Amino acid sequence: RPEPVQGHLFTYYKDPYCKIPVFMMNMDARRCVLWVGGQTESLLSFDYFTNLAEELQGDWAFVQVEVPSGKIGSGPQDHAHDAEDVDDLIGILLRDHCMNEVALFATSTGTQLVFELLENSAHKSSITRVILHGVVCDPENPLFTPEGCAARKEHVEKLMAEGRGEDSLAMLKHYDIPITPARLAGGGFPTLQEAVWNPCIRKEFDVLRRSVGVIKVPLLLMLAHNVQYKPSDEEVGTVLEGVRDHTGCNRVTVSYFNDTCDELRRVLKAAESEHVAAILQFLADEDEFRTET
Amino acid sequence: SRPEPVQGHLFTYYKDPYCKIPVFMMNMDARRCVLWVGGQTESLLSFDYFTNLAEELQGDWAFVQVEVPSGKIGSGPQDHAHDAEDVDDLIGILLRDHCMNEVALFATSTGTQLVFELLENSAHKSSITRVILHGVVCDPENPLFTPEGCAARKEHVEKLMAEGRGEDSLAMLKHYDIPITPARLAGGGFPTLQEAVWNPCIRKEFDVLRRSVGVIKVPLLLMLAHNVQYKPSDEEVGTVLEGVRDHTGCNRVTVSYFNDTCDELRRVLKAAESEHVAAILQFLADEDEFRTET
Repeated sequence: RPEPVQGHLFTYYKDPYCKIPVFMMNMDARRCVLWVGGQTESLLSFDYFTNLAEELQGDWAFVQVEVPSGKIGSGPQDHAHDAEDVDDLIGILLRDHCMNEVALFATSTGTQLVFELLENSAHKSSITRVILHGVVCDPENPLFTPEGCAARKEHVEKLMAEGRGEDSLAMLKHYDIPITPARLAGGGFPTLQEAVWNPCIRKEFDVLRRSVGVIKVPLLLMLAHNVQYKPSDEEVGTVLEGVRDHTGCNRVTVSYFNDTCDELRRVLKAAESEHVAAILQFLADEDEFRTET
Repeated sequence: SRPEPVQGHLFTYYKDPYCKIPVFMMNMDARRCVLWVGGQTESLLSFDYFTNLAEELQGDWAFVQVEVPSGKIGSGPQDHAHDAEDVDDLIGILLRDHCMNEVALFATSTGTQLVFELLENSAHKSSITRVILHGVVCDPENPLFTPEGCAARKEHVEKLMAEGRGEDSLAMLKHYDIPITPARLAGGGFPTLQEAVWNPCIRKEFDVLRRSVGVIKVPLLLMLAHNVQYKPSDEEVGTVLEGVRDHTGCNRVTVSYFNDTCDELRRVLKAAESEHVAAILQFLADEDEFRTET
């Protein structure tokens, strides 16, 4: 278990009954990795973040924000309004905190905010990289079957109709990762399951245009799954090709990690060393492909 | 005008292998700490003045902040006894792992619910040497706090809990003012100083006070605010002072009023920043003096 890590804490105002805390490490750098996560993820959600930040020390800063919609009484806020809040932070970092570029790093349902931001951000030229982590399952899982997707859409529309958009427990048979109906109701792509895995295996190319297509800068996908699910080599090839051919940058990396996951697509224990090495090397390799000039 | 980023140390402790609880510590060179817990919608550094507080305390008390687990989606949803328990686990960690020799517990908003529960059941009661509680109060005859509105809210919560709607704070909007989950109301206790102090003192319900301020066996600062439209009489202020003094489990209780700007839903819009800092510092200082004799 990590020792307490030093850094700087501030909040910025959403409305004036909602302050959003931001924890910044190693700001002596001229640029930052900005992490946003799932609704049930906390600052330092992954213990390896302390190691990540420290390895990045001198090269990249490490900044963490807690998603407003992870908190009781946020609205309840959808993915577009949370993305809006993260965009205002990105602006604060660029303008007030000497950051020249940002690598967006999203885990779990944080990846929904990133796709939303990448097509609508006021700061697109400053978001130079994207890192996305996700736990994937079989598309034939009843959750992600055509019927499963339709029943969830309907269920969410009814919950919103009853004014029950903040009750993640009302969502427990129609989805796996904890999520509010309100985050589901706005659209977009909750996780890499909807953004990458399902559309690549089913060859849904117009869906992929809406997701990875909007990413016009280097992309790292970090994929995990519960031991039970054994993606075919074919499926791994289809996903690699589907992502490369349809991302808006040609520089995509797709890596697989030995994270321990439950049967509901949450990481219990990350492959510590693997995550840190894949991130350091992705940032350093894209540092080389750019300085090619 | 708002605070620069503040330096401190961040860690998390496991509540369970899915929820980790962040804790932000400042100025741990001291050998004791003020520990803050708040309402479910209150974030780390909820009050801008906490930066100034921690600064003024530096060298004397550390300043530690935890986010209430039930403030997060996916918490259970957790009632007040379990939140309290999680806070008690942090107190234990601070005592053994961070050379904290005493803890001043500081709660704002519905965080106060946890403090009363803590103080009666803590494994660490000997190390909790001061309590500071802040609340916004309204007229008890407000339709939320009349005998009937209490019964109506009590019933409404029972109904939601039976539906499995314990996490749905939006379902509580007509039956309570401050944002709160049904699950937090359902376990009982005293959500805020309205229920713990104001209502029972004005209504001379002194048995209730034994369960609230009666469990507090160390010096207590009560920090009271109200919206400008509420004008408590001298008599009612007197009855509240009398009730707290006669029924707290320790004679060293201070009851102070603050010129906080509050809306009509018992939320602080702007703390009287200088008043809060000064009252907290003077309370901590005066109680050190009292204890040193002899």
